[PDB]
Formats: sequence, C-alpha cells, structure tokens
Amino acid sequence: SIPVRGAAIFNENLSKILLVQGTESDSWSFPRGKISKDENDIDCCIREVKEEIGFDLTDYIDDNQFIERNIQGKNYKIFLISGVSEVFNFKPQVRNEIDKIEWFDFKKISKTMYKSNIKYYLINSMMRPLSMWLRHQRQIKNED
Ligand SMILES: [Mg+2]
Repeated sequence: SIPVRGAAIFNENLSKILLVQGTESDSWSFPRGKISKDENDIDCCIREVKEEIGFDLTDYIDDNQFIERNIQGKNYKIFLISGVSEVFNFKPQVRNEIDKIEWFDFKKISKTMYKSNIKYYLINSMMRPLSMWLRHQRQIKNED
C-alpha cells in the first residue's frame, strides 16, 4: 500500500475543480500517483500531476495546504491549489492512462453527489474539508 499524492485544483474564481478520468475506470478523481521511492510528498505530487495533466504545480503548491485520508489501506495526501487558468491546454504526458480532463462546477457536484449518473472517487469522502477550505479562501481575501 504505497502512499499516493495528488492535487485538488481550483480555477481563478474558485468555482470549478479540475478532475481526471482514467482509461480503465469511469470514476472522476484528482490527478495523482504513487510515491516513487526516494522522494518527498511535494515532488511526488508535482511529478504525477504534470504527467497526468501537463501542468507544473511548482509555484502553486503549499506544503501546509492539503487533505490527508486513509482509504482502503492507502494513505492519500491531496494538496489544495487555487488560481489555475481554465483555458490552459491540459493534456497528459504519459500514454494510455488519462482518458478525460474536465472542469467541474464544484457547487453542482456537492448538490448532485450521490444523485447523478456520474461516478467519483476520493472527492466524495473529502467534500466537507474541501468546501471549508473554499470558505476560508473567501474569508482571507481582504488580507492580500
Ligand atoms: Mg503516475
């Protein structure tokens, strides 16, 4: 049960989240991947997200901003990212792994969770701290 690191990526106005669908499942989830030995959490996340969506998180990632969950034996650590351009040309840099990359209206997801024909993984067990984090992001706007 090697740990997995990935990112929850929100757009400029914090209304949409970027999710990926693999080629062997119809579930939507965060871009992510297994720790490749002799590497820390941040480098793993940067490498894996770049492989899966072609975007380099180096200047965006904050080692203090993450959600951690143990799920079916595996440790997942999902870093929280805001301000990413919606019109960036996302595309995978590895073969046969990622089928689709799409922005989702985060409010709609929360409203239609276990009610749509759409399957999710990880994000459904993280809805609360995610929306708490977004709330917090608005509360601090005047601090900048
Ligand atoms: Mg990978």
